[PDB]
Amino acid sequence: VQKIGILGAMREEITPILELFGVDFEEIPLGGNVFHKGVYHNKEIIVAYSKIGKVHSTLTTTSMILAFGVQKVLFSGVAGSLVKDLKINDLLVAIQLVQHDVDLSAFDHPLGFIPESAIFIETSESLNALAKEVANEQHIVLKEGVIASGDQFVHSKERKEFLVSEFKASAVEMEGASVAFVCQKFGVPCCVLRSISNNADEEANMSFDAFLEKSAQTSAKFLKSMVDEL
Amino acid sequence: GSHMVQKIGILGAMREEITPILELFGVDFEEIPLGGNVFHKGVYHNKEIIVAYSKIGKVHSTLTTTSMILAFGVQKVLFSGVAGSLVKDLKINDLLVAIQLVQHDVDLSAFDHPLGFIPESAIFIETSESLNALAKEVANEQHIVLKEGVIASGDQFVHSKERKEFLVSEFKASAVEMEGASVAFVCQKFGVPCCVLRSISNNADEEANMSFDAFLEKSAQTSAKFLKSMVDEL
Ligand SMILES: CSC[C@H]1O[C@@H](n2cnc3c(N)ncnc32)[C@H](O)[C@@H]1O
Ligand SMILES: CSC[C@H]1O[C@@H](n2cnc3c(N)ncnc32)[C@H](O)[C@@H]1O
Repeated sequence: VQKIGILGAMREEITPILELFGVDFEEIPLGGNVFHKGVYHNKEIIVAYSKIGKVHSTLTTTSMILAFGVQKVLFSGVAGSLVKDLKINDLLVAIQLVQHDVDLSAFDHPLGFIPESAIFIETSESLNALAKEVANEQHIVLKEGVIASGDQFVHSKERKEFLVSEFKASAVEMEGASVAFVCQKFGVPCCVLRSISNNADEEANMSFDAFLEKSAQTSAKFLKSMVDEL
Repeated sequence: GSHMVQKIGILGAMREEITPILELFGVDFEEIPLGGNVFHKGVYHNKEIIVAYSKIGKVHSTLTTTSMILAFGVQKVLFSGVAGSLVKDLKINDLLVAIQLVQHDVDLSAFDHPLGFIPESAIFIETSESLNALAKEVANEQHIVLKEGVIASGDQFVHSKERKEFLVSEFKASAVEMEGASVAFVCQKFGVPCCVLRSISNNADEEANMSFDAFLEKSAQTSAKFLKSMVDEL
């Protein structure tokens, strides 16, 4: 039987996913997270929000894999735009992710890099193609790009520019790279989707609040459409 | 069940921090690969010991600790390795036990959260009072000086006056490193007692890279020797 993990960082990112799938869920508490286990179209789905940031999201991903045996992980949630052509409510699949706050430059390493790892983490080529196929099939605009993930909420042009020049990222968030990383370590196909809710600038906290619902819904509905195709 | 053979997890971040541990215990270890890590499993004084280095940084250490707990059933986690000093009385080679830890690079202040704070969590993470007390007893017994304090963890190697100043100011931390808070965090989430031990290898300032390289093996040995002394009492 197929087992799919479905992740958000915040409760508001998973509420619409629980509603849209519509089925009964069993709540299973583990490691401070609540996993919702259900059956949908023959597939077992396990849904949780990690809580914000890289440690919470690493922990939740690793639990989904080791404790619930998921064979794929789909992540949905909101992000800040780093570049002028990514506008509020746009949807983006991350083709590669980076931990933008990693700095071992004292030992001559480039920013983002840790020994025994890589700067850019890859997501699943087959699931990214599925995302593209579903967006096409539905006439949805789906952007692709690099997402930078770090443990700060980015709200300044100074940091925005650094992210774009250093890592060529298009959007910034606090969980994608860690979720993708954990899945690579365990050989689990991963897809990370984000909807834009802010421009990661002085006004980002206001915009984040005004568009959280609409942006979380946009990302949630697309994830469901992918699962309908798996 | 607490009546079963006890399983202890012992963690470092780099291979050099666990090489002396495997040697000090001196028993046969089976190597088990999982999640990009190698776990070394042995039996020592009628307890099962599971030893691994996570690789550097918060993501690597969160994943490895979650594996030790979930895949290996550890019931206590002890962490040993090296750290940078933030205070004058913590000198190269000195031992520190972390009473609390903080993720010093967490910043959601755009929403007026205090630095280090994440919604639905807390700034400071606690470790095991009983294990910390055993460390203090073991230090006394073995004659070693053992400092107690706050450890700040983040995903940057700190090597500046200005960053050390901020860590002292904001968090009153005594040392800095890249894994402790994430290990203690995962342990607290699963209800597993955790002790974080560090030996100083550098002063977290402009020459920190050179001092780190010079003292990695010696400081890792000091921390490993102390961790073994702890296990010999459990
Ligand atoms: C309340 S902290 C921000 C949350 O939304 C995502 N996010 C949205 N916009 C941004 C931004 N500008 N910088 C960092 N994270 C963001 C993050 O992944 C985190 O879960
Ligand atoms: C090589 S990156 C530094 C490694 O040693 C620890 N460490 C020692 N000194 C420091 C320092 N000054 N800043 C950050 N981490 C340090 C960290 O936990 C990490 O595994």
